[PDB]
Amino acid sequence: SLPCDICKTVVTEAGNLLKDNATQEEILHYLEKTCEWIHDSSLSASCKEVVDSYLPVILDMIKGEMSNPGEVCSALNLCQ
Amino acid sequence: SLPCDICKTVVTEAGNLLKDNATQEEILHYLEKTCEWIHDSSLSASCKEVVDSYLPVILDMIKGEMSNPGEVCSALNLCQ
Amino acid sequence: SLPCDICKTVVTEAGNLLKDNATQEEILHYLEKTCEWIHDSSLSASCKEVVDSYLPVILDMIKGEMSNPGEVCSALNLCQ
Amino acid sequence: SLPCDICKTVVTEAGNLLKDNATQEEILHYLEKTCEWIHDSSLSASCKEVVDSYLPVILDMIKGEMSNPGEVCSALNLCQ
Repeated sequence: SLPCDICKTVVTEAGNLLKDNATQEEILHYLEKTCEWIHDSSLSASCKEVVDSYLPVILDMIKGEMSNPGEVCSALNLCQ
Repeated sequence: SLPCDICKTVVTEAGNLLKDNATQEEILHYLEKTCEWIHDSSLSASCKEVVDSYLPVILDMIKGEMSNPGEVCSALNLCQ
Repeated sequence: SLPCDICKTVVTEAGNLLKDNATQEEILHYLEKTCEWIHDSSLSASCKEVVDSYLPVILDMIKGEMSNPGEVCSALNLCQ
Repeated sequence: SLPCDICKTVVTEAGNLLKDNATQEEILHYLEKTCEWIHDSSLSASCKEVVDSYLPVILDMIKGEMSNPGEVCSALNLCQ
């Protein structure tokens, strides 16, 4: 069905952007820069450690949730 | 930037949703059913007359949108 | 849980915006002006009759559904 | 006009969502639990210390990028 096939396609491209290693690093380097919004050299360092450590895990979580589009658009009742 | 293909694709596939002659019938029948929520036999007819006449005009006007990404995807976060 | 708490809050606050009578006329004048897009003195008059009669009903129906966020976010299944 | 009035309304209420002190704590408690997605008493604690400290900073930019929808919706081609 067309609203299911489009939703599946959109979800597929969201997967393709999150797998893009340049996009993976853009968010990483962005949240690294976010840490510098507080001058604290110890907290900005600890922030960079947390960001660098958790974001690849979080991206893996979203990639694992963006896989199998049929199960995503179904949980949107856009599919059967 | 690459996410501009997303803005292009989402708009393009949504365009194919409105351009789908079958989807044009799906949206019509829901707004037709909306007319029957009032028992007035004169108003239910007049609503169907307005819906059958105006909705294709509304779809075509909105079809006039989403046609060219240059005036919609331009100057936002996904292409600039 | 947060995905439920956000959904409930968004639907509840958007509902109260739709209950704010200023929002009703904002939408109303668009559909009233929409009636002038077909040069039909009987249908453009009838269009306002359909718009002025059905839009307050439809807004009240949607306002009536957004009054209970529990049944709306359940229609997103995010609270289960 | 509705494409401008929608952006003005959405940005204003989206701002009001982040301004809600219940939403302010809910985002923390989700990200606090997010730190527990890595079973580490040393790193998850350092994450919780970072989360409680930086989340108010993140809200400030987004609130600041919502303290006037008219100047943002205009630079998105949505108003003028």
